[PDB]
Amino acid sequence: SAAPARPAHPLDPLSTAEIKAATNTVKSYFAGKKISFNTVTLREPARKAYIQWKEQGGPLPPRLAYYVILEAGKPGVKEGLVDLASLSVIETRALETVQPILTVEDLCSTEEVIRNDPAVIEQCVLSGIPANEMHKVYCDPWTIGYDERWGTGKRLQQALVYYRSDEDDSQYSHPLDFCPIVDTEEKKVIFIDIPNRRRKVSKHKHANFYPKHMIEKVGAMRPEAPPINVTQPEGVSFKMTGNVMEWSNFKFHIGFNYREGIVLSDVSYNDHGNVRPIFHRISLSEMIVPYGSPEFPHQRKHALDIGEYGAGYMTNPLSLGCDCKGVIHYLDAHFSDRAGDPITVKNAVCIHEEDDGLLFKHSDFRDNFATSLVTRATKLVVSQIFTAANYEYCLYWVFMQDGAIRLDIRLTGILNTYILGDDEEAGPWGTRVYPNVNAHNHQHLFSLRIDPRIDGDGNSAAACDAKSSPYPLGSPENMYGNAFYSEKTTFKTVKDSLTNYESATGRSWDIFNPNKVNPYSGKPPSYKLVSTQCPPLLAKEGSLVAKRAPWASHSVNVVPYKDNRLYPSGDHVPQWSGDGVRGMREWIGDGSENIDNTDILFFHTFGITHFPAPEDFPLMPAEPITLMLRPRHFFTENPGLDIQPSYAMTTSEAKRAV
Amino acid sequence: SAAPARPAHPLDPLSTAEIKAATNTVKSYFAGKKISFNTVTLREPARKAYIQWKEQGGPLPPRLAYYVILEAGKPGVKEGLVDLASLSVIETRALETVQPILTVEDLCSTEEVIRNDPAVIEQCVLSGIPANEMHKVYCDPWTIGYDERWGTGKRLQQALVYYRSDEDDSQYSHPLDFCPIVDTEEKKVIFIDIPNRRRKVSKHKHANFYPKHMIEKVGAMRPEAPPINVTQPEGVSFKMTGNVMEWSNFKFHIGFNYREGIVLSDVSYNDHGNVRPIFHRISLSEMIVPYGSPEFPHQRKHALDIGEYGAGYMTNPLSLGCDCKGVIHYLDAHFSDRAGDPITVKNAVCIHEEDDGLLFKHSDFRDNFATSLVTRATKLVVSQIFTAANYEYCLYWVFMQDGAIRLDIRLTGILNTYILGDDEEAGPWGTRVYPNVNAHNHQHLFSLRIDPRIDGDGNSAAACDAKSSPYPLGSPENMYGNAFYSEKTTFKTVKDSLTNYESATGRSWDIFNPNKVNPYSGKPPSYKLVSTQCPPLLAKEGSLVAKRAPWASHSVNVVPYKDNRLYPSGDHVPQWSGDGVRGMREWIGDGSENIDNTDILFFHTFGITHFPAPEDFPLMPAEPITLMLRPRHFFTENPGLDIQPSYAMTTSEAKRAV
Ligand SMILES: [Cu+2]
Ligand SMILES: [Cu+2]
Repeated sequence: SAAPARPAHPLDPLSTAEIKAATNTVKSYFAGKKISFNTVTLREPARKAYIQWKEQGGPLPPRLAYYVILEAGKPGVKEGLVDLASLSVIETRALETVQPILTVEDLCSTEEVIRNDPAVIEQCVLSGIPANEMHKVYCDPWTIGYDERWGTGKRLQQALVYYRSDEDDSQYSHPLDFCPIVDTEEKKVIFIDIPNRRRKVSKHKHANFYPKHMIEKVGAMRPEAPPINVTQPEGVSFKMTGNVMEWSNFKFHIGFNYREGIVLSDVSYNDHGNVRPIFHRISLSEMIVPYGSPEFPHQRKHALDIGEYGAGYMTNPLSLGCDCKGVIHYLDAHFSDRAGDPITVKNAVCIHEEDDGLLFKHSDFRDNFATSLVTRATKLVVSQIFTAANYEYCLYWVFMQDGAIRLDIRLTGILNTYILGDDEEAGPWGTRVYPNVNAHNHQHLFSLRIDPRIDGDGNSAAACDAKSSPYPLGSPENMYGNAFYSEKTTFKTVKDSLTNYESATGRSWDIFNPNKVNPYSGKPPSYKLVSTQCPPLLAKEGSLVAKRAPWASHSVNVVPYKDNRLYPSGDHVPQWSGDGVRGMREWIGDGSENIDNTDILFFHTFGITHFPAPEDFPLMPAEPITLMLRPRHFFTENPGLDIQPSYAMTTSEAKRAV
Repeated sequence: SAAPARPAHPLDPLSTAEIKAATNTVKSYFAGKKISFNTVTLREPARKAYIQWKEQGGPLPPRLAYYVILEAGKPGVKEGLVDLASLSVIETRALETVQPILTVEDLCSTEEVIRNDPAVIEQCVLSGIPANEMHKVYCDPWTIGYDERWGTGKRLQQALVYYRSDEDDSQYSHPLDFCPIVDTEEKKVIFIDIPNRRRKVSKHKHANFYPKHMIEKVGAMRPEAPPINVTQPEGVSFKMTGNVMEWSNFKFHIGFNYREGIVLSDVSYNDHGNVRPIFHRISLSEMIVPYGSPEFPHQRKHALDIGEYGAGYMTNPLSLGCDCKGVIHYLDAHFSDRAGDPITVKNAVCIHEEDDGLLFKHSDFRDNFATSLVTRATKLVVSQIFTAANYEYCLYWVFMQDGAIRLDIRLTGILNTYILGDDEEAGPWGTRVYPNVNAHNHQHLFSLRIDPRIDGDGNSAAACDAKSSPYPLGSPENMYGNAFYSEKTTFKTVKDSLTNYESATGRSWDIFNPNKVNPYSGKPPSYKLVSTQCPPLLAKEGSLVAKRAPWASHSVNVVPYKDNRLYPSGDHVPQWSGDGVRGMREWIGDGSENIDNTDILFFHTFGITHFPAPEDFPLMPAEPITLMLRPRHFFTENPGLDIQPSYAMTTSEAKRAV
């Protein structure tokens, strides 16, 4: 658009018209050059500018698009900003020594390259696939991640190769032994990693999971179960105005981008007319999935899924009534493809409300529980599912009627697999999940990025450790040895914040406003992070994994806010060695900057360590991960008590029923 | 009675006729004595006798009732066994130095005692309540728990006293400062603990939570939300035959008793015709809720809710339609009252199946996720809710279609509160949640009791710790420093098993059959305990809490099986000092007995540490606790793949749809 209609809300994602305006603007600025588009996305307003606009009648922030382009024959990328109202490029630079995120188009192009490459064909034949069956060879073409033979000097993928006997097979039972290295932009194989011990393609049957396969494998499918139907005959209780949600006193903006997927902003709670801010922004900002086999070339498997592929780019169009059950409001996602044209993923986000059991209950034993009050809970769910080659990550942002917010994740999909010889032991680094199939050990780690405003600006964070009293059993201070308390360590400088979950203290963390006080308890209003799926990073200090994901070696990292501190392994993740002051390493600095009562960013590392078993193959049952942020000392009483009970009978009423 | 009709199944709880036959048998044996009934319950068959009967065409185990009685003018209790087929006492003994669980009748009787006691009246008056308002004074009459002034020589309750301005008030905003001590059997106050600092009754309004109260307090209730309706128009997929459940290949017996509440037995999975045992029995066997204020008499707050009141005794009659939503199968519970007559709690257990989101999913990026399979999960839920004076514990046993079993607990109800002076500081041992109300710190700890038979008899247990390779970064064995593995420590003797959850290793525990092997992975079939809500016991070694709950000081305790090893703080819990070799302390012994490849009992300590906040008051929002037991190396592939997908499109089908 010329200029584009500006959005309803400054945090709305770029419309398809805005995306096209941005790419036309960039094409014109680079006229006479052959360029392609890697990223065209909203450059969100500065936090100050946004808050000022929202709450102080301030300036309208300009509507800006951030782009990343490649140019034929030039190394690295160029990036910059387009001002949409004037259709001009206002910032631009060349970054010749980085590589960018891999788009779906980029994942889709590698198969034709390797199928037609003579050296790859030769390895296929050595592996036992005839030269004329190349259409049966497939690959998951990961970023090379990091290989010290090339650095960032070419843009590279590593084709993890597999074989299908029929196109409807699940290929993951038949990995091949070798790994071609592909120059993404030149479209050619530059190298093939070949193991010292060769293992030829498995001769077993594929391990398949569609109904036609299972009928052959186990005799029959189970009959259809009788349905469980879920209806909202009088509609839903939430209200959307564009991307702005209001539900059970919560209000917030639902955003979305190519990289983070869902981005929740401007989150507040309406406390009987007093609208109290909670978070300025919350999202997942990066991931790392480090594998645990030391043998070459498997050190290159440590995918930073968000930075290297994108939870937006990889997001699934969710299916009419299957992925999301019940009455659903959907949002579409819009990106640019390599030619500069907008592409849409329909039904990328689903939004709906679901039963969530009991909110609270109490009954009196005195009349045999006749005196009783029970109130049911409803939750609001904002969700997407993304597919990073083999993996499926189901992400659910959950708002609850006690004022808590939960992130739930379910891992499913398929294990990454490598070939195993008939006599080869997989342990200790993997598991034989099927004949000739080694599924290597790995971790899934996530970096949750919280930009808080607990009851307003000026916040701090703290570790909370349960501790026995230091006074011994038998002392006047602790006669019976039962005394215990919560030790709160307020983080003063960045260094103080660098903390891990500790089972020995049941560690939680507070994000609080030290400028306010709860009139009952005397404590600051807070949201408490309750999170126990917090694995140590197993890779060693100084390892490639530890270097490329500096955020992952602590459960909690707290840094001063600054604009554009979104991505903790840096802006351009693929093929960075992990050497340099960028991302979280930059933001931590020398550890000395103040983080007490200021504008802060709280980054939480959480996830699981996965030791594969046969139950996970050929397709894996959902594995749950959760964390919760809970109001503590935020309210002066339970915020849900004005919700009509499902059943309520008082002591006097019970006497009147006789 | 009598001889009563035998049950459908040896593990069925005693019917009302069996309870009556038992009490008539005992009344007759003790003819001419004045006795009352504390417990009349099934004495479950020995494990060997049961398995032999079930699987080896063995002897029918005799139908037995375990009883506990008091006799007027005699200290402690008598207990024994009645053989129901012959209406006779076959075992009997006098235990003069123990006290037994408190029943609902026992709770209910105390208020009349303290309201009419001249010394209590006097303290109420000194506290600001006129002598003629005693009908407004209430108490939660806990067991004394343990007080070294009386031991077990009298049966004693401590009346935690509160004031209500109107019968419909929630009394917990108005605790009084003193604690009467009552002889349960003599029905008299024998002492009153009076604090050095007196604190008169609060003059504030009660902190109330029924709708008529909230309308006064916040102006109005929220309007009724539009409904979410759940129906199963073609019925449910599970099938009950008496107490025996079959659902999604699982089969098990649903039992129930006065103490543990729900007991799940004889749990097996049907693996395409091969019916494989998993557990012989699983239940919650004890609890402890230790409070963290060292000031006298608050050391006496550390309720062992299961052993001292009972999760069956205290269980709520459920909804119908409110506590449990949807299509429900209910079981009733039956007990004996003090006169020997059966009592019934209707709808004590609810059984139903609910949607549980996605079971699994995978799509191929190659055709933009057109090639896709999605299967929804159903869970089966077996639940109860019990109320122990102020607390509500909602217990959900959940069976899942990937073969996992979960226990989910939600804590709600009301904080236990003590009085706080106008100028008194509650911290560090509690929180001021309302004016003049101190809610003390406490933990809620639970002992899950698992009697396993993973794929048959002969089991072991182990800790599994994730560990970096011992070889350093840069070595030939760990060049890039990423290698990691699961270290499995098999417990050989009892002492080896005494282990805590460790965040540093993401500790899980395996219960496995070392006599079998998975044909793919080479590992033993196992169920893995995945449990991270595992607080350390904060009370010190040698404390009254640590002594009375020996199980609580480790996350995991594994001991040899023997008959009647149910209750880890002993058979008769109230007023035990914690000195002596009984319960878990007895079963552990000197630590040296074998627990490798034998019949074992695996006791798991889990729960939360609760630092109250005003969000919890006057009624508390549900707080979740969970643990899971997952099949690992049990199956040779994902067990749910024969369940019909909600959506499935193969690659060939996608291409044919154009
Ligand atoms: Cu995994
Ligand atoms: Cu509690």
